[PDB]
Amino acid sequence: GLGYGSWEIDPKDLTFLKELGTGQFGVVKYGKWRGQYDVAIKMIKEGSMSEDEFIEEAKVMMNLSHEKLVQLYGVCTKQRPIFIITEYMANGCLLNYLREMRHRFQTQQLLEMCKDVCEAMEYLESKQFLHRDLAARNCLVNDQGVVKVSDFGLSRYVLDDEYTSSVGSKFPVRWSPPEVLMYSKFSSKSDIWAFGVLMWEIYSLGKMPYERFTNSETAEHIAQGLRLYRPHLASEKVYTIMYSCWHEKADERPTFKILLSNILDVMDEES
Ligand SMILES: *CCC(=O)N1C[C@@H]2C[C@H]1CN2c1ccc(C(N)=O)c(Oc2ccc(Oc3ccccc3)cc2)n1
Repeated sequence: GLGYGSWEIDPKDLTFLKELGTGQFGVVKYGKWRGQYDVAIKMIKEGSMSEDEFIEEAKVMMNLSHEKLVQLYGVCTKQRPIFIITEYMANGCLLNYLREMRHRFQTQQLLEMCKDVCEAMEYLESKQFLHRDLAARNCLVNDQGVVKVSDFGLSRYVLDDEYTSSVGSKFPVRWSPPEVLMYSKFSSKSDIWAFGVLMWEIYSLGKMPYERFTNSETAEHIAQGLRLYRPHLASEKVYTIMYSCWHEKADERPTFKILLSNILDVMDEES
């Protein structure tokens, strides 16, 4: 009411129920809004974020809307540091879900997870919005088994320098094309490279990419023109789609619209 804009939530309307995860970035909890509506609540650690820049960007993020993209409900900012409030995802992080061997996945279930992520990325590309850190650790799973894309654009507002340039000890070297590692050249085509590495994580049941190499050794392998090889659960046609994302020339890599068409054609033939 009085005092709050359309992007602002009053924290007095929240009830807290159970913890969901905890890290250097903060803690995440399950709760209710005005008694009845399921939410997740991310509590940002003091000193970790450029907060006034993030609040201006949240206004734009509120107007993004797609079934396969995690929905932002609003932010709490009158009491630094802030809360970020989103839709609830009961089955948690995609990386941990893939590593549970009890699920005994069929290959048709693995291809449907790839299609969910590709639809979300086609929508972001149509709005000229870059992810900048796409990976299995940044996707979530709901009560019905549907995968959605999370943490979109968030790396722009993080203050710890070990995470922010190619040299840093926490930069995503294993998800980066040659022109990022050599020159810091980010574009639509660096998100396309990262999507190919995510398909390799899904078909490998959550293995670390380049599993016997350090970050330093991975950067050298890539610059010399060498690549990941075929997971045992991927057919020849599926491997051809992930490999097309890794061309040395950025301009010869596909768009997200073309990748979606390739994935639907293989679903029809392998059905
Ligand atoms: C493998 C990663 C992992 O273990 N995580 C990610 C975070 C912390 C821990 C579990 N987890 C998590 C679980 C469930 C939810 C949920 N919605 O039910 C969740 O919710 C989030 C995630 C990210 C947020 O921040 C954000 C910023 C920008 C754009 C979108 C979202 C907010 C809530 N996290």
